Amino acid sequence: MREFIFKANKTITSSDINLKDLPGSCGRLDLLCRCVSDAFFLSHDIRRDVVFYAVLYGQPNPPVCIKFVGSELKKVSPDERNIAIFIKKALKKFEELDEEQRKDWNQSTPGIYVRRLGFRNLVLEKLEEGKNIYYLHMNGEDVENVDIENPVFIIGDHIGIGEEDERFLDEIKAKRISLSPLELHANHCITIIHNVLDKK
Amino acid sequence: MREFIFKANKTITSSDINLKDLPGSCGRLDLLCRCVSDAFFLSHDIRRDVVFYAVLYGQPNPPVCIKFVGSELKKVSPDERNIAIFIKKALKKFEELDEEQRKDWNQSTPGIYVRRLGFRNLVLEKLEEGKNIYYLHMNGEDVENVDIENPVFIIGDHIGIGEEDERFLDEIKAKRISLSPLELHANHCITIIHNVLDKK
Ligand SMILES: CC(O)(O)CC(C)(O)O
Repeated sequence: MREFIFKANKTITSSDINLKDLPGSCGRLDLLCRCVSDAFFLSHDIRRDVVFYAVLYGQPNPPVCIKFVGSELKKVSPDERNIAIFIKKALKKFEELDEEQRKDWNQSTPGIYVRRLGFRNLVLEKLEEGKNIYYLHMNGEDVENVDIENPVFIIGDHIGIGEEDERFLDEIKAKRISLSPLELHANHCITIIHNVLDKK
Repeated sequence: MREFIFKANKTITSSDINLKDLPGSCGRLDLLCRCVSDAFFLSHDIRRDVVFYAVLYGQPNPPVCIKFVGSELKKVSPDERNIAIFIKKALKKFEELDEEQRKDWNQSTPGIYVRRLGFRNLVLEKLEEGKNIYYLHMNGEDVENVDIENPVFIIGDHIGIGEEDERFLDEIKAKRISLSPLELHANHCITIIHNVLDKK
């Protein structure tokens, strides 16, 4: 399995979404959509061995976690508007639940689940599953050279993970990896990771 | 410089663009937008050494070529909707011109130019300019072994370049290059080639 966690610092946590302004009023929802698209889609299918987690911290009701399960996804297409609509549906589902129910993974559409869950607790749940945590940044060994097994890849947004959560990953001894000499968009990082793994 | 030619077999060639259906009624315009996005944008800036050409073959007025000049682009953002609006403006400009004027590059917005030009003639112009033509194709030589210089990269759409234009590319001895054992989306290929070149 190939798994990803993307921390979306500013992305809207309400279904009151303006599809005509995914970058602005939705808090860079466009970037999240591109990350989902690049995590899953190939020319003639979907990567059935991928799970993608988005942790949304924007207003008005953070945190919200959305889990996308590649082997189960239905009716999702690679374009931003379609993905944004599925994220809107997941937030609408979240809005229909009480806080007790929000403790669970709550299915919205096939392969898409929504839950009250923040970044650090999600990472701990993945460690409990036996996953190895790898995170991007700068100084790390290139992913091509690292022995990768049962991976969860941490991907930051434009502003980034933040100082606070950065040391947490240090403390749990998640492996630093690099992909490029340049600072790339998050979605590009996903594509490069997939390519390295595909070639192995 | 890093240059790309994307052949968009189905993409609309009028300004009658439905932003709510980039994939369908616009003829996979969403893919073209993703290719433009991935060709240019970095976390903090734009790749100023990139030129991207789109050759659009959809109805009602094909072919239309749009040249995007990285070092000149203004007000373009990486999201599909914004890029689609810039493409719509370019096609509107094209609609305002007579056929004599369409022989030229016609500026629409900063860094975006429109012209009546087909795929083979554009590649011939690039050959005359002294460029080397590389055709990104799944069964080419592994990119890591290819000595890339002064490149123009040919990228097909979902359907692909097609037999007629592949015949042409082989005749002019375009170099076939593989990026992955899997058949990827066109935009992913752009990201992979940028990474190869960035690492060099
Ligand atoms: C389109 C065409 O005329 O079929 C091309 C050729 C070379 O003449 O076959």
